[PDB]
Amino acid sequence: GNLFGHKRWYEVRDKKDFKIKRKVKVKRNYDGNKYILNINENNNKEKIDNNKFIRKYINYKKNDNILKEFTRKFHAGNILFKLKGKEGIIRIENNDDFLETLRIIENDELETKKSIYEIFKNINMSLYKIIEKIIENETEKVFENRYYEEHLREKLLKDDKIDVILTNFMEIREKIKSNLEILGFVKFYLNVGGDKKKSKNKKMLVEKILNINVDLTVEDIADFVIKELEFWNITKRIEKVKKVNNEFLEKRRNRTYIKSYVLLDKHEKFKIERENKKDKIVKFFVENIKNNSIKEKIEKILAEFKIDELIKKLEKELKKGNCDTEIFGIFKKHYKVNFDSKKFSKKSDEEKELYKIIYRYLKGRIEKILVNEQKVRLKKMEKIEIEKILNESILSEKILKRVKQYTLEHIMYLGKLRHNDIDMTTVNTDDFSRLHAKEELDLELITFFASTNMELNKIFSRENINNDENIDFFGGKNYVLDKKILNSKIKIIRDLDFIDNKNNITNNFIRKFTKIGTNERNRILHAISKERDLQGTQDDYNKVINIIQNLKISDEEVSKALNLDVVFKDKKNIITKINDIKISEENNNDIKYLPSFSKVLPEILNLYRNNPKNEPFDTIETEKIVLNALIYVNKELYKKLILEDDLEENESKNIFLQELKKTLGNIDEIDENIIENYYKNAQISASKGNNKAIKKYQKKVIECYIGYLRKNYEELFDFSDFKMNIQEIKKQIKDINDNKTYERITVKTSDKTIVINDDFEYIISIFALLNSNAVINKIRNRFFATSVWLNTSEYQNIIDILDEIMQLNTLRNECITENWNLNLEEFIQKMKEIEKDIKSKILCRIIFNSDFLKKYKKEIDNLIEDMESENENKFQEIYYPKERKNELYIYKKNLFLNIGNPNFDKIYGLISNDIKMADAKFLFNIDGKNIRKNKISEIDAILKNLNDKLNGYSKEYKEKYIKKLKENDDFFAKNIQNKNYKSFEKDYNRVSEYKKIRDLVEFNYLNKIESYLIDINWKLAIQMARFERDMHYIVNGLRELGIIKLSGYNTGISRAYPKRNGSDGFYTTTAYYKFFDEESYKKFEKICYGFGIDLSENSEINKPENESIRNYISHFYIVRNPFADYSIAEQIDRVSNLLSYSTRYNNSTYASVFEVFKKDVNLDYDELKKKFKLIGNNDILERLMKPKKVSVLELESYNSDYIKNLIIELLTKIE
RNA sequence: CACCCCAAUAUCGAAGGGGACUAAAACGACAAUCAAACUC
Repeated sequence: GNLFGHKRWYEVRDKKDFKIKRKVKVKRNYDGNKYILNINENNNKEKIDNNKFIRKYINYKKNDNILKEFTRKFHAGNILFKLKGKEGIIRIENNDDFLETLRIIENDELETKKSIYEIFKNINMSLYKIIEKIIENETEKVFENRYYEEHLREKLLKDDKIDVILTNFMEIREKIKSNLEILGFVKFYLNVGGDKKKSKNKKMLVEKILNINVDLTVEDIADFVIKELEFWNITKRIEKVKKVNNEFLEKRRNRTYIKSYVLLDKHEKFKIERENKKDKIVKFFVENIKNNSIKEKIEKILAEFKIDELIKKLEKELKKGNCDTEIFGIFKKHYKVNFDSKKFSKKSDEEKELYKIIYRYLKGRIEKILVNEQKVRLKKMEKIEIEKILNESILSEKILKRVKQYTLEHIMYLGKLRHNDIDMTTVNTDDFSRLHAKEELDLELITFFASTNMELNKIFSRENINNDENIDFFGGKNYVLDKKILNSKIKIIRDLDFIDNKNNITNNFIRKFTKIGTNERNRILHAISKERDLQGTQDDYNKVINIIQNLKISDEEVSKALNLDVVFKDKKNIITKINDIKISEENNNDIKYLPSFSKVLPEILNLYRNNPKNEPFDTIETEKIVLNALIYVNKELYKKLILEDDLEENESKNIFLQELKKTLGNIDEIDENIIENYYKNAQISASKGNNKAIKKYQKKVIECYIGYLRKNYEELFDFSDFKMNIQEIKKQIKDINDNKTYERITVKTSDKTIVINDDFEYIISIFALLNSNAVINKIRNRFFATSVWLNTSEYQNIIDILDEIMQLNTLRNECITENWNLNLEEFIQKMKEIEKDIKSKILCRIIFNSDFLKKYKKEIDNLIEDMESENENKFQEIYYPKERKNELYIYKKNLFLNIGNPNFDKIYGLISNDIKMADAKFLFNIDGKNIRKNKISEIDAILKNLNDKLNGYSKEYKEKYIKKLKENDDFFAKNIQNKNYKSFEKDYNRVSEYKKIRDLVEFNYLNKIESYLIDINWKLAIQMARFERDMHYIVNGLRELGIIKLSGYNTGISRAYPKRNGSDGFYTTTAYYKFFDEESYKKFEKICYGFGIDLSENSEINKPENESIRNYISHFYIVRNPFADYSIAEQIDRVSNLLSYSTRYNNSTYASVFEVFKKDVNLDYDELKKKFKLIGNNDILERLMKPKKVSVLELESYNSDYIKNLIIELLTKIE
């Protein structure tokens, strides 16, 4: 359980009626110099006396609440059935059941039910008694355990009258099962039931009772009993506190508790302690590790421990069959006999700690087995043996590594304090948390700097023939343009004044951009700290060019009517109503907390289809052309409804936000800024390990917005009249070019006010302008997440900026591809573009590139071209008209977009052949055309209900009910349709077969693959950045204790460690810190090597160019050059080792990566917890990933095998 | 194979507990298996 958690165990009397006892969650809060205890409820935040509190905790922990509690909530005849009477007697057994006792229907005859009524009571009464006796047992044996609920369960199951109850239930079931429709209606009814307050737990056990299609096992009933028993907090564990003999030792006991539980923590211990004792042990340890004196120092003490008897000593109890805390005794007892005593011995403090470290480590292994034994008894862990959890050889290796971690953490903790400059006297928990927040932002920012350097490398390359090596623009100067520049870049680069006319490099780029970028890169890295600092470099004129650049990208609204208002010309009327909404640009600050429109989109989609009235969608065109216009309007309506300012005094209507704040808050108390507090509370929950915290809050906001859409904008989805077209195509064309009739309906399009206030906002916005939307997204949301966590408004501007640069990026991509192009006469367009070698026509064609178009045509042609006589209609109307062939090219946007993309040719392989095979039934079959319109959804609708019906039921139950549904066709028929299951299964694979092909032919796989490359490389990027940060901690820590000597700072060197590039004085030249003499560095490098960090070239980090893991990842060569030289797996291995200096990071890498694929494979998390190298051997290894399931059911996904293998290829491919 | 931390502690019913303070998770532009009795 928990104190200072969600369990409410602490008890405070209710204010309205003093007698009533109300239960509260209580917490620790730092008051300034010390922790204090506050109650932690929205209603109450009162301080708690430490002394009152500790006693209550101890009192709470031993209280025999349970018997009074079980009776207080329950009595026979209210325990389940609520079959009760007694003529004014509240609870009793056996007596006094009052036995044999808008439309009203009374009928004759149903004699039998009276027979079953009694059956109810024989049921409920037996149950109450069964429990009472067990609670009545004694100690109890049952509730004195840590896994008490399970013991209760085994006792409940075993050798009890419960089995008769199953028989009674079955008997009740049998009469209902066949004989009377009424019997079922009634049999269910005598359950409370529906109204007051009831526990989902009960409803499901009812739902199993009222169902004869599913079997009922005695297990289902027992499980209900404990769950009901917990549900009402009747059942708790009885744990006796340490025994004490008089008040003076009781006083001492309660004081160390208050220390252990309320008073101290990592920081608090550090502050009080302890005349320099800790530093000495760590100093003691570092030397011993360097010496190699250590292993035998541990290896000997381990034997003092005498493990083998302990393994024997432990084994004996486990067979005793409790599977509990008694294990710690056998351990506690064993230590007492083998070890002192007190006489042995007066020993060095450093020596003593190895005993504590060893002791408490092995006490951690005693938890390993105990956790396992519970984890083997239920389902499968499974069946691991002590024998090789204690493994004196394995233990020796593990124990050593825990000693280096201890020694390491302390060094780093001091360094972290040092490098930041937090005062060692006031360190507290509150400061450390807000330091985490930025530390997280800092890792992201640096990675951001490192992608923009990757982008800059492509645009810019060294003048000399000699070096093809990376250019570190920041932290660095006679650059010359790269040979392979996109020419998309020059326009941005030219605009920025980075490039002089003729493409020669600008003066400004050297001071304005590079100088600022580096100083800014170093404020992040060096915890600077200061004025920031440029009085300084950068000016509004310099800045204004940036603002003007952002403004230029946006297409005007008038242009962005290629979503055909033909659609809306019905129906003109809603559009004026929306523009007519008045909003204020204040930004409110509520808006930040609401979901992205991307979240709400699907429901908006969902409703329009869900709405009954709308007609079937013709081909498509139309649906693509109807939804898209609708989505964009909804996207801009989502925003206007949020920014709407308060309505004028005579409107009945509620502004959307006001309805939302009213829904989330209780009635009559609607005076609050509750939106923010829900997000902030939901963000904290997520922090403490509730991953649904933020989705659950989101979907509320959505539900409420979807409501608001239905109530005020119903017509926008109400489309009684529509046509499949061409008539629409005609409509757009007939409409198009009636230039004299220029005017088209348009959405408001807002207005733009970009402003820059610092040099920092301007390097970032520039950087934003330089790399992909996927990347700017990651650091945007990190700007967001920090601002909320720290409750600052520093970053709000750059967010708005970064938002704008993005909405402009993805709208420009709306206009140009569909409208400016595609020309559709590609050989012609290439000569139309080559002739070319705000506005939409028109110039945005800059993005259009001749080489790319040629490539696009060529790759499509490869797909189209027939081999031999064998030719094809297939791919018709997908890539070509219709008619025919080369005359026109269809715009498969997914293919056209990107093709950046050094990767693309490499990435495309393993898609490219597979594209050719797929038949187009898209097209191809009326069945194929049919599958989309009626049926992709038909299944989704069917799976949905099944999921909803199922949820919260056990896997064991779901499994049979599911088998029963497969097995009995008549049972299956109700839900959903096309009974039986066999028929459904075939429609499922049918859609499963539509979606497989569809994904290849629009090349959805490029998107998935291109995403995998950036995420994986991005997290791996974070991680080298963490390592770099750590070295600063290691140096600072090593220095703060007097174990290393530094005479200087080489400011303007980012890195904390030096190269052997030298030749001499490299140590005081290479690194940010300055070392006194080789000895200093020679000692440093050695202490480091002790922890698994190899600082002597060439050691992974220092291999000359792109040979170090560091350089390969940090220069982003998994997105730009995949598969060259090294397997992605090879490299995932090689970082997972570079970080092996700190157990904290164990399988940090592996986990990090495979969650990039969580969505499209079925990760075995158990097997991701074990040790492994993917890269070497371990062919068997994935394994790590299993094919995806859904329908729960667990039906194989439309692309389960293909995607999972696609990934496998991706990682391993090494050519 | 998570990791760190909490005593009078080498060891003492810590057989307890803390952890935005630490990784992982989460978040992420465009984009899915998980009081009682009376009132209904």
